[PDB]
Amino acid sequence: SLLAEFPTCPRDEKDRPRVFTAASGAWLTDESGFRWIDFDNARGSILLGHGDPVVAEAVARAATGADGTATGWSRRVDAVLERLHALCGGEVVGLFRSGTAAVRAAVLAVREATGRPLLLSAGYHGYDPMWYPSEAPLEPNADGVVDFFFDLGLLRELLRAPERVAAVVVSPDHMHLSPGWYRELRRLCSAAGVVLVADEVKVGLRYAPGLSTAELLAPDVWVVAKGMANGHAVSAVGGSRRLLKPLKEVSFTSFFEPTILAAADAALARVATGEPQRAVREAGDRFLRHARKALDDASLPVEIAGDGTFFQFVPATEELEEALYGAANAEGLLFYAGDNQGVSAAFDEAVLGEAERRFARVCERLAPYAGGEPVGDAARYRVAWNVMDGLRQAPRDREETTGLLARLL
Amino acid sequence: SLLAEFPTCPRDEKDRPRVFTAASGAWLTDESGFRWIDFDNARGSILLGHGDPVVAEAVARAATGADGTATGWSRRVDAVLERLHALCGGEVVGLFRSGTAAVRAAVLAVREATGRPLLLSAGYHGYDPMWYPSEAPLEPNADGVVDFFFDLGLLRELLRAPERVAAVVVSPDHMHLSPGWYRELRRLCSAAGVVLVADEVKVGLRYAPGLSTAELLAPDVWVVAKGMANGHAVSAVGGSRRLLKPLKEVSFTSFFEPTILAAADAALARVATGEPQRAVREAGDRFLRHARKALDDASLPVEIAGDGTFFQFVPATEELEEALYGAANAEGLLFYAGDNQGVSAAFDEAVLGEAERRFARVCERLAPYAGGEPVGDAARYRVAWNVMDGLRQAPRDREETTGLLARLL
Ligand SMILES: Cc1ncc(COP(=O)(O)O)c(CNC[C@H]2O[C@H](O[C@H]3[C@@H](O)[C@H](O[C@@H]4[C@@H](O)[C@H](N)C[C@H](N)[C@H]4O[C@H]4O[C@H](CN)[C@@H](O)[C@H](O)[C@H]4N)O[C@@H]3CO)[C@H](N)[C@@H](O)[C@@H]2O)c1O
Ligand SMILES: Cc1ncc(COP(=O)(O)O)c(CNC[C@H]2O[C@H](O[C@H]3[C@@H](O)[C@H](O[C@@H]4[C@@H](O)[C@H](N)C[C@H](N)[C@H]4O[C@H]4O[C@H](CN)[C@@H](O)[C@H](O)[C@H]4N)O[C@@H]3CO)[C@H](N)[C@@H](O)[C@@H]2O)c1O
Ligand SMILES: [Cl-]
Ligand SMILES: [Cl-]
Repeated sequence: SLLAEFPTCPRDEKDRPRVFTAASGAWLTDESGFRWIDFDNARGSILLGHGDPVVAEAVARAATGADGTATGWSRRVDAVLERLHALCGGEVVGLFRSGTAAVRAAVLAVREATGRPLLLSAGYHGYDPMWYPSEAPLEPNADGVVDFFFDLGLLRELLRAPERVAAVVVSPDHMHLSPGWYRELRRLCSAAGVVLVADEVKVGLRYAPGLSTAELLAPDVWVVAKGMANGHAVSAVGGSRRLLKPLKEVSFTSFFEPTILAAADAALARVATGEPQRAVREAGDRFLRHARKALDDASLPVEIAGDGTFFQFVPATEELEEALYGAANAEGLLFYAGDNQGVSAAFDEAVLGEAERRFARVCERLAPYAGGEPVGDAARYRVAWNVMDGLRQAPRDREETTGLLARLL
Repeated sequence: SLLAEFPTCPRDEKDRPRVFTAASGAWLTDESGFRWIDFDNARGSILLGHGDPVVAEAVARAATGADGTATGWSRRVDAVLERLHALCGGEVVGLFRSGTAAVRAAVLAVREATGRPLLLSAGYHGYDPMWYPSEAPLEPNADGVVDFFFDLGLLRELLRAPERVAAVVVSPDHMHLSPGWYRELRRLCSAAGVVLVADEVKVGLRYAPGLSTAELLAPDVWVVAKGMANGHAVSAVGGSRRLLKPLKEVSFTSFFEPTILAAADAALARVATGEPQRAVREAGDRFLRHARKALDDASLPVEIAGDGTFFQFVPATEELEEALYGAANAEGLLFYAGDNQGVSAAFDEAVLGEAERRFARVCERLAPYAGGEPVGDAARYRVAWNVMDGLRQAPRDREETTGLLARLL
């Protein structure tokens, strides 16, 4: 309890952080010697696998000073910038030290460039107080942000006075929003004359070499991070020269640190091939097939949203959800509790076989829950809110919307 | 110009970033093969030396998976937190990904905890737009910050309604402010009952194992960064549980990235001994003794402020300033232009001997400037503003103070 922060991490039944000593590909070792298969993967930022040898080699060599210095420019700066520009498009690119920092800088730049005060937001954008909730729904917070919770009806309401709106800023979820949802969001923004920022810190580079919403949203400004460096401390923003001109004022001391550049250059090279993304989808799909069959065979009322790139357990009750993760912990399957599971490209045959076996045992442990009432919508909404910080897409009217917000805020 | 940002770095006569392809110790190699002795050292964040072997081996181990995982807690988290707490004091500690992020989080936490609106600031606190200049000098900016430019007369007036003030936040400079100045700041903050935040991102851990202002200011909250990881992308905040309770809300995806943790634990272990800070002070003092003697023997009107830990050339004219850095550049002495020079612990007997030879040659190249009018106060004020973003300490009244603000802002 020296730590002033509350980091999101794997925690035990007493809410104490699990202490991990080492990791390799899909596997972790804890301080008790217990061995785990990782579906958390630093919240999906470990796309390639823990201790990736090719990234590791690049990082080790950069640490010796052999690839340039934190004092100033190296050609790896140009490499990283060019790689991102090719994958994501736009006219310019900037680099940052976290997803939180990049999305804040992006949106403040757009607010400066447009001269308009309000940001309309769906999803999570990082830890900064600028994103804290307002006094009431549909009211701006103290930093001019209004949350629309992915409800396009609420967005239309807010877009009635678009002259106030610097940008719509959206964190995609491809488990809970359809392609059609995105095209409608795009349409609404375009017709309102408002800038669209795609916060792809989580989903960027993971579904494909580039932005997951490149065509669906064709955002004016993008942000990525988790996909770009196999976990290392870098994020990126890009888009029009005009909207991002205010980023000229960004400078920070560690900008040229060569280990982070080494990791991003290495990881981005593999990302560009599309191979790790395919591997993840395929491995995760294989795991899902099996897990869905095990749950059904055991009469357990747990749906799975999403797909192999990112999936989420949707249990019929809170009690079962807790039991599910307790059983998974007991069997050494480390899931990101309540949230999305994101396998890495290190999920090979060997790993998948073991994970399949362990999950069968998870389902045995849950035998007491067999035959429970099937999953209903309240559960779907609750569980989706945990991953997206807003409302999954499904038919509603305004009164149902209000009630869901009143419940879930 | 893919890059949307304008990073601070060594730049050539066309303002293009210098490309450095390698580094070891005190030495850089540029793209053309030229070897430079580095006094910039990533703005003083390279306290140990480029490619420090022990840091680099630690980073190499951590890159392989064998020393923690990005998915969660590791023993290095504890080690880093404990070491910071021992060196800097306070009740709790938080980690962040840049000095910019750390200072913003710290001052926002105090504002939240105190419930008071205004932050009274002196010095640079990073790139975030919360520190942008107010439209009217000495009035609050859009984020509630009033810059007082290190003038304690102005601070007195701003403290006349202390109930409005969340914190005074100050970036120390030990070249341009005396101990007595710090003691007066502490006395003023204490009499107003206001919280004092020491932004030691640059100076922390570099003058001593701990805070440069530990006794002088006895700050309620501290921030450090440049001293803690030999360049790697981490910073820290610490202070009272109360004031920093709002940091519970901080979480970021790369928190457990093992290479940065291993670098911090290694660098901090060295810092705790006091040895690198002593080496730096002694090596720098030896270089200054020599440079001062060379400038004087050449009748060049250049003073040097500061000491071995951080020093700054103060030329009599802007023309001579530009010539001085042109000359240094030609001799492969890489100074942080206009700002403070911070040698590293890798400045050994051989480096120093070669630096002295090169600097003597610099003075030879500046021969046309011999006999020039000696440095005056307008030059001292202009040059100090470049390094501290406010006013060097000297006797003034309010006429002279406001005159200087109008000139230098
Ligand atoms: C699109 C996007 N944009 C920007 C960023 C920021 O990038 P970064 O700075 O590099 O981390 C991210 C970073 N992503 C990390 C995670 O962000 C969310 O997770 C958030 C949030 O959803 C989740 O919120 C929790 C909520 O799900 C639970 N129902 C209730 C819990 N109290 C609450 O916890 C969080 O909010 C509390 C507010 N009081 C706070 O006290 C908690 O400590 C805080 N963790 O906590 C996470 C932050 O730590 C996503 N669910 C996840 O898929 C994702 O992996 C991102 O996904
Ligand atoms: C106490 C403290 N607190 C927090 C931080 C932030 O930590 P970080 O996020 O890890 O970098 C730092 C980081 N420190 C970096 C530097 O901060 C200052 O440097 C600033 C500022 O003084 C300096 O300002 C320049 C000024 O000295 C020149 N006379 C004029 C020039 N236009 C101006 O340029 C900079 O600020 C402009 C202000 N709008 C901006 O437009 C320019 O693009 C920017 N380069 O630019 C630097 C930004 O990188 C100090 N002089 C230096 O000793 C120090 O190394 C810190 O020292
Ligand atoms: Cl003063
Ligand atoms: Cl001058």
